[PDB]
Formats: sequence, structure tokens, C-alpha cells
Amino acid sequence: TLQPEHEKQIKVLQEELQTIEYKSCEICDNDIEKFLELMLAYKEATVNLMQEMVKSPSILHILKEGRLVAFRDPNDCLKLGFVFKVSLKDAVCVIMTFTKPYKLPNGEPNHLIYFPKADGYRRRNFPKFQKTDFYMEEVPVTAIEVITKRKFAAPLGKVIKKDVAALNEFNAETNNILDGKTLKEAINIEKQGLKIHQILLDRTNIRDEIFKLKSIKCPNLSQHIVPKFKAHVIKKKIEELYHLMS
Ligand SMILES: [Zn+2]
Repeated sequence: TLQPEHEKQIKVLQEELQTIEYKSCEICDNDIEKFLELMLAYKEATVNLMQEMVKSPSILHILKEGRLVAFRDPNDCLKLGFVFKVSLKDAVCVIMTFTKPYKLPNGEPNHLIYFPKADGYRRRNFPKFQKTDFYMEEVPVTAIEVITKRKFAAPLGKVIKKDVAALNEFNAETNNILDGKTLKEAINIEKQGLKIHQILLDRTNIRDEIFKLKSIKCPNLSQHIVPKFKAHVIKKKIEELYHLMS
């Protein structure tokens, strides 16, 4: 064949694709795929949203120093941190992370999207985050998925210097957030932008439709979405390697 490598890798991805076990559920077997595609649509909508938000300097007033946000590391893990610095030219943010990468009891990264103002969904998929010694990490603005309303007053500068007075308030606030968390995302997009509102409306529609499903009420959806997710990734990779879809 004129394409040995392509064939090899394709065969591999196919095998790995069909070697996936799907656990049965009387609450997901009906509408879980739609939940998946709609979820990915939500994620994409958020990405584009952040892409359009970083354009207007108003974003600095949204991600002011000490802004609690939920981003994702290269491994698609959800982390909570504070906004320390923002760069418009590079579209990157210096976030101080106080939480380890959220992972299932299995060990694999959680692929579920965190929906603000969703007590049930939270309690079912995101029971609690584990605290970790804070460390500065740069992350692209596009990675941010949730922008909470809560903000850390004390300057992070003193926290970096490890001043006891600052570390007390930092630890207290952090433990406050982790003990009981009812994150609520509120963004004042009315300030500027036109496409922003459209993206917001569309995303809210996607959410209204996704919460209408039955898999959304599932207790163990966080573990049931894994196989479908992996199968999705592998599938897309296969279609690509096949030079298919033009
Ligand atoms: Zn289920």
C-alpha cells in the first residue's frame, strides 16, 4: 500500500475503538449521546465566548485580581483558581491554582462540564474538590469555563510572599469555598460587544435543552460519559486519518 503508516494507525484506532466496554444504565441508555454532543456544543460555545471576550479590554474588569475561576489543564481536568495577571497580546492568564486536577475514583480525568447554579448536577458529578498548596500556572483564556461572582479581596502579592496575615485569609477563604460550594456564574456582557450576547443566548439554549434530558439526573453519569467520550475522540481521529470529510 502507498500509505502503510496511515493504515497501521487507523487499524490501531479502530481496534482500540471496538475494545471499549459500555456499562448499561436504566437512565442513560435512552438519551446520553445527545447529552454528549450538546455538552461539546456548550464547551465550544464557551470557547468562542472567551475568544470574543478577550478582544474587549473590559475583560480586565471581569478577571480583576482575585477572581475565582474554573479552568482546564492540557489533560482536560477541571481546576479552581484565582486570577493574578492577564495578557491581552498573548491571550493568556496567570492563575493561582489552589486545587488538584479533578479526577474520578478511577483515576481518569472528569470530562463533565461544570454547570453554575446547578445544586443537583453538582452534588451528583462534582461532590468536592481537593485543596493543594497554591502554585502559579499560566493558562490560555479559552480554557476558562466558569467565571464565579466571588472575588478574593486581599492582594495575591502578599500571598506569594507567604505572609501569615495573607495566608490566613487565603486559607480561610479557600476552605470556605471547598467546604460548601454553590458556584454562580454572572457576566456583565451588557457593557460592550454584540456577538457576545448571541453566544450567551445560544449557550443558554443548549443548556436549557441539555437539562431536559434524562441522563442529566443520573447519579453516576460522571463515569458513564467516559466510554462515549473516548469513543468520540477515537472516532474523530479515525475520520481525520482517513482523509475523509474533505
Ligand atoms: Zn447512568
